[PDB]
Amino acid sequence: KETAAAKFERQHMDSSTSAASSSNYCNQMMKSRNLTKDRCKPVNTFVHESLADVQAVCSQKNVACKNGQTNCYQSYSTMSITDCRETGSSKYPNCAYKTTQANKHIIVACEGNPYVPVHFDASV
Ligand SMILES: O=c1ccn([C@@H]2O[C@H](CO)[C@@H](OP(=O)(O)O)[C@H]2O)c(=O)[nH]1
Repeated sequence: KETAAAKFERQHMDSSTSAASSSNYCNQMMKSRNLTKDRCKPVNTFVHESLADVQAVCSQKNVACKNGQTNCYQSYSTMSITDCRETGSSKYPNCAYKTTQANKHIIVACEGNPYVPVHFDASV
Protein backbone atom coordinates (compact mmCIF):
# COMPACT_ATOMS: atom_id res chain seq x y z
CA LYS A 1 0.00 0.00 0.00
CA GLU A 2 2.71 2.44 -1.07
CA THR A 3 1.45 5.48 -2.98
CA ALA A 4 3.33 7.02 -5.91
CA ALA A 5 4.19 9.92 -3.62
CA ALA A 6 5.59 7.54 -1.00
CA LYS A 7 7.57 5.71 -3.67
CA PHE A 8 9.15 8.98 -4.79
CA GLU A 9 10.13 9.67 -1.18
CA ARG A 10 11.64 6.18 -0.82
CA GLN A 11 13.57 6.34 -4.09
CA HIS A 12 14.61 10.00 -4.20
CA MET A 13 14.53 11.68 -0.79
CA ASP A 14 17.34 11.75 1.77
CA SER A 15 17.05 14.98 3.72
CA SER A 16 18.89 13.67 6.80
CA THR A 17 22.45 14.12 5.58
CA SER A 18 23.58 17.61 4.62
CA ALA A 19 25.25 15.72 1.78
CA ALA A 20 28.60 14.27 2.74
CA SER A 21 27.85 11.08 0.83
CA SER A 22 30.89 8.85 1.09
CA SER A 23 32.10 6.72 -1.79
CA ASN A 24 30.04 3.94 -0.17
CA TYR A 25 26.83 5.99 0.07
CA CYS A 26 25.16 4.71 -3.10
CA ASN A 27 26.11 1.10 -2.51
CA GLN A 28 24.45 1.29 0.90
CA MET A 29 21.52 3.54 -0.02
CA MET A 30 20.44 1.81 -3.23
CA LYS A 31 20.20 -1.37 -1.17
CA SER A 32 18.60 0.10 1.96
CA ARG A 33 15.90 1.81 -0.11
CA ASN A 34 15.14 -1.45 -1.93
CA LEU A 35 16.25 -0.25 -5.37
CA THR A 36 18.23 -3.42 -6.12
CA LYS A 37 15.70 -6.10 -5.15
CA ASP A 38 14.58 -7.24 -8.61
CA ARG A 39 17.50 -5.73 -10.53
CA CYS A 40 20.23 -3.12 -10.18
CA LYS A 41 18.47 0.17 -10.92
CA PRO A 42 20.92 1.75 -13.43
CA VAL A 43 20.60 5.38 -12.33
CA ASN A 44 19.00 6.94 -9.27
CA THR A 45 19.21 10.36 -7.67
CA PHE A 46 18.78 11.25 -4.00
CA VAL A 47 17.81 14.80 -3.01
CA HIS A 48 19.10 16.19 0.29
CA GLU A 49 16.76 19.16 0.64
CA SER A 50 13.71 19.12 2.92
CA LEU A 51 10.56 17.34 1.77
CA ALA A 52 8.76 20.67 1.83
CA ASP A 53 11.32 22.26 -0.47
CA VAL A 54 11.16 19.39 -2.95
CA GLN A 55 7.35 19.26 -2.86
CA ALA A 56 7.38 23.00 -3.57
CA VAL A 57 8.98 22.34 -6.96
CA CYS A 58 5.55 21.21 -8.21
CA SER A 59 4.57 24.90 -8.18
CA GLN A 60 7.76 26.12 -9.82
CA LYS A 61 8.99 26.22 -13.45
CA ASN A 62 6.79 24.10 -15.73
CA VAL A 63 8.98 22.34 -18.31
CA ALA A 64 8.51 19.46 -20.74
CA CYS A 65 9.19 16.00 -19.36
CA LYS A 66 11.68 13.80 -21.18
CA ASN A 67 8.76 11.54 -22.15
CA GLY A 68 6.86 14.40 -23.77
CA GLN A 69 4.32 14.82 -20.99
CA THR A 70 3.75 18.36 -19.69
CA ASN A 71 3.64 17.79 -15.93
CA CYS A 72 7.33 18.35 -15.10
CA TYR A 73 8.76 21.17 -13.03
CA GLN A 74 12.25 22.56 -12.59
CA SER A 75 13.44 24.00 -9.28
CA TYR A 76 14.31 27.70 -9.41
CA SER A 77 17.13 27.18 -6.91
CA THR A 78 19.86 24.57 -7.15
CA MET A 79 19.56 21.64 -4.77
CA SER A 80 22.04 19.36 -3.05
CA ILE A 81 21.81 15.90 -4.63
CA THR A 82 23.69 12.63 -4.97
CA ASP A 83 23.66 10.68 -8.22
CA CYS A 84 24.06 6.92 -8.15
CA ARG A 85 25.27 5.23 -11.31
CA GLU A 86 25.77 1.47 -11.61
CA THR A 87 29.39 0.55 -12.34
CA GLY A 88 30.45 -1.48 -15.35
CA SER A 89 31.55 -4.48 -13.31
CA SER A 90 28.36 -4.41 -11.23
CA LYS A 91 26.59 -7.78 -11.27
CA TYR A 92 23.21 -8.42 -9.65
CA PRO A 93 22.51 -9.11 -6.85
CA ASN A 94 25.80 -7.46 -5.84
CA CYS A 95 24.88 -4.08 -7.29
CA ALA A 96 27.80 -1.64 -7.31
CA TYR A 97 27.48 2.12 -7.75
CA LYS A 98 29.57 5.23 -8.20
CA THR A 99 28.53 8.02 -5.82
CA THR A 100 28.65 11.60 -7.11
CA GLN A 101 27.50 14.70 -5.24
CA ALA A 102 26.23 17.77 -7.06
CA ASN A 103 24.31 21.02 -6.69
CA LYS A 104 21.90 21.37 -9.59
CA HIS A 105 18.32 22.24 -10.46
CA ILE A 106 16.07 19.20 -10.32
CA ILE A 107 13.18 18.37 -12.65
CA VAL A 108 10.35 16.26 -11.25
CA ALA A 109 7.01 15.06 -12.59
CA CYS A 110 4.03 15.88 -10.35
CA GLU A 111 0.58 14.29 -10.12
CA GLY A 112 -2.47 14.01 -7.89
CA ASN A 113 -4.28 15.93 -5.20
CA PRO A 114 -2.29 17.06 -3.36
CA TYR A 115 -0.06 17.77 -6.37
CA VAL A 116 3.25 16.21 -5.37
CA PRO A 117 6.38 14.70 -6.95
CA VAL A 118 5.94 11.16 -8.30
CA HIS A 119 8.96 10.84 -10.61
CA PHE A 120 12.47 12.28 -10.83
CA ASP A 121 13.07 13.30 -14.44
CA ALA A 122 16.52 14.88 -14.39
CA SER A 123 19.00 17.35 -12.96
CA VAL A 124 20.34 20.30 -14.98
O1 LIG B 1 19.18 11.97 -13.22
C1 LIG B 1 18.42 11.00 -13.18
C2 LIG B 1 17.83 10.35 -14.31
C3 LIG B 1 16.99 9.32 -14.12
N1 LIG B 1 16.66 8.84 -12.87
C4 LIG B 1 15.72 7.72 -12.71
O2 LIG B 1 16.07 6.70 -13.61
C5 LIG B 1 14.86 6.04 -14.10
C6 LIG B 1 14.88 6.05 -15.62
O3 LIG B 1 14.88 7.41 -16.11
C7 LIG B 1 13.68 6.76 -13.45
O4 LIG B 1 13.23 6.05 -12.30
P1 LIG B 1 11.68 5.63 -12.19
O5 LIG B 1 11.49 4.83 -13.47
O6 LIG B 1 11.55 4.81 -10.93
O7 LIG B 1 10.86 6.92 -12.16
C8 LIG B 1 14.28 8.11 -13.04
O8 LIG B 1 13.65 8.67 -11.91
C9 LIG B 1 17.20 9.42 -11.73
O9 LIG B 1 16.93 9.03 -10.59
N2 LIG B 1 18.05 10.47 -11.95
